[PDB]
Amino acid sequence: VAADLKSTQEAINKITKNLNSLSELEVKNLQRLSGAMDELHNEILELDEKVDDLRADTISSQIELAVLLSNEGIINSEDEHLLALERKLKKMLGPSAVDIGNGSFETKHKCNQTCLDRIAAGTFNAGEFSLPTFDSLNITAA
Amino acid sequence: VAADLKSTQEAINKITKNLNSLSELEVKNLQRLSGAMDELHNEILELDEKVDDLRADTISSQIELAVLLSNEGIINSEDEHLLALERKLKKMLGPSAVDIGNGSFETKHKCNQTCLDRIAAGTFNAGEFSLPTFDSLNITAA
Amino acid sequence: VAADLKSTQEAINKITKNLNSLSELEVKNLQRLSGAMDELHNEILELDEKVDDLRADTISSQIELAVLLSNEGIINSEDEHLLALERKLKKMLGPSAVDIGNGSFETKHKCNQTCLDRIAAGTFNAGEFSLPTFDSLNITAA
Repeated sequence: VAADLKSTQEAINKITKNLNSLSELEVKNLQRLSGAMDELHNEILELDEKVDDLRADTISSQIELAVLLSNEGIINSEDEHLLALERKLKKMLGPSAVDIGNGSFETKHKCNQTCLDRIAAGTFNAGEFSLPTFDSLNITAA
Repeated sequence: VAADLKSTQEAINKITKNLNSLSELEVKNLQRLSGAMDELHNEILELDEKVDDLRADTISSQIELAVLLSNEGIINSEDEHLLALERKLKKMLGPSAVDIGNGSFETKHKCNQTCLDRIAAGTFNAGEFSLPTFDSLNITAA
Repeated sequence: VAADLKSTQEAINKITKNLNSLSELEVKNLQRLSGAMDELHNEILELDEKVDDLRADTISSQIELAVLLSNEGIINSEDEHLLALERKLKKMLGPSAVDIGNGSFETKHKCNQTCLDRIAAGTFNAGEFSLPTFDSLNITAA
């Protein structure tokens, strides 16, 4: 038995439409994954900045304690070791602008809001992904 | 020449089955990528916690050295600068519960096991992804 | 009306070819996403190492200030508290090899180049993903 023309035509039309449908749904899945990837990326950059600023915090304050100690004038025997330590600390300062040691001073800061908002308590969409399955058309004989 | 009905029917059935097969394999690929995404996410959260706890460690101990210094009574000229430094340090404490400065004290801690296990020496599945390709059926004339 | 054999054959051939095309394009999309995933992973490992080395930096220098303070001999009343603090600090040292406290000393370091190059100013490919859509063939009657 032969196959009806129109029938077969509509069948193949349905398969092509199924293919395009699956294709566009697939690009949507890719774009969702992509969005999540970008989120991860932002969280990482912000965490890095957080680490920089912690470096600046702790090293800055250690420097201030060292300077204060010099100024008091009670480090006599170990004064050279103190100077050297101050040198090391300045050498360990965060990758940013920071004011002189002598006395007190501010330091680096580069990460706000999402820095503390992206990673700390941030709802992360999991991975429920689906794609359609399709039925075949019954091509009827002419 | 016309096309055999049954033949064409089985052909289209095979194409639809190929399409569903590819579809379900594709969702599996998406779910694997998704799993890896979640892993990255966990590693990031744990690293963040690690940074918090380091902040608490270093700032806590700097505070203790400052308090000890006050208690010794040898900071006379720079005593106000010392108080101020203690204020700054308390202001820099990690985002968590920490006991009074005077004397010694504990501090923040929020990240165990995988915190040191997820990122430090953790086998990360790479990206070997594949999908099937399919053959066309020879539709035989009636 | 019946459907021409050859015509239908070429139609189904085109649909199968469309399916294989979409399939291979899809694996390419997966491999691109996978590459980006690996990048994120590397950035994370490097950030972790960065955190380790900051720990070593700050804790090492706090230890040195404590030792210097002992050596000066001006911590008399609080000398036990100082010893204890040194113990705590050594207990907080980074997960790596570090030389004795007394005097000065070096410490942990495990992350170079990309450690400061991967996350700090690194162009991250976004998510422009596409897949083809296909046309259906007009099967002509015999």
